[PDB]
Amino acid sequence: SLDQIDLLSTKSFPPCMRQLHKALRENHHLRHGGRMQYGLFLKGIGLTLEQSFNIRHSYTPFSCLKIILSNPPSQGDYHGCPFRHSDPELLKQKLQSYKISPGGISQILDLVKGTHYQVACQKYFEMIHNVDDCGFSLNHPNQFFCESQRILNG
Amino acid sequence: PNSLDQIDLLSTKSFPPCMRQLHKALRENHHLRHGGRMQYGLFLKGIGLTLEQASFNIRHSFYTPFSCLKIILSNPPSQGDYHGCPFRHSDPELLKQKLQSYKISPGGISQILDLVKGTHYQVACQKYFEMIHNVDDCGFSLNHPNQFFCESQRILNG
Ligand code: SF4
Ligand code: SF4
Repeated sequence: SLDQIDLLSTKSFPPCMRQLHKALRENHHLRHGGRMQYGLFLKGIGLTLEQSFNIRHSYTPFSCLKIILSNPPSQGDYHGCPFRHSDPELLKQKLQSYKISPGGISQILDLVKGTHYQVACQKYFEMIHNVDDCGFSLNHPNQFFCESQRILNG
Repeated sequence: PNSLDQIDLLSTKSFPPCMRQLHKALRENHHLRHGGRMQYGLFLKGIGLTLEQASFNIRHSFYTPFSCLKIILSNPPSQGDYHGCPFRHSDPELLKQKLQSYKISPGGISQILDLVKGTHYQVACQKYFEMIHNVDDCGFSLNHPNQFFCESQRILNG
């Protein structure tokens, strides 16, 4: 059942995925663009997404620069990266729904405006995971996943 | 819980030499001893998977995973054991046959060995990473088998 990963997406998914997850639950559907981003991200974590959707243990996953550059999202479309594609004022609100302190939120917000999205994600990661220095140069959402899974089951 | 051979290929692809080695032995002998269960069991947990011995199974997860230094400087392997760092705990003659078995070329085997000679086992392992991914430079400083994992997955990813 798709819902089995609610908490997993909260805790360890990137913003770009966690949104697609939230979306899928709430609209019981996804357009093309967002089926491939979240579907192949799931693949990347050893899990399959199939249609009334379900997940089961088991095609190149999407990179933060494939997401950031190609195919920006129309309305209805819930795919793309929120550091880049989200409008800032709403971005502050999403960061706010995630219980991220204003300090971080500010810092991040500076990075977005610097067009430093991946470093912003990086900052975020530090914040949800409570680490001062994350330790890895981020370029792929599957890397966000395992770099998170490490801290959690650590 | 899928079956273990379900990640038989992933171990060649993305597990370090200490984990790839524990996989073999678990699939081959059907058991592992303590230090090999813990090393291998905890590494997998670090991935978010969970090995179980009902017949061995692994599933998703939805004790602290061992560092390179933990493994290398603590709990050396007895004969009944298949754990620890290979670059550190293997005779180099056997490492040399193990590394051949994994399809690394002479130039790779040569460099790796020199490093082992210098007692630079972790860098001996970066050589392995780069060789397996056909990269000129791994990019990071290695500290954790689990970091080797994620870094590797990231290459195969793109
Ligand atoms: S940065 Fe890369 S990973 Fe972090 S959210 Fe934007 S896309 Fe997903
Ligand atoms: S170096 Fe760290 S990773 Fe490479 S083998 Fe020895 S322990 Fe496993």
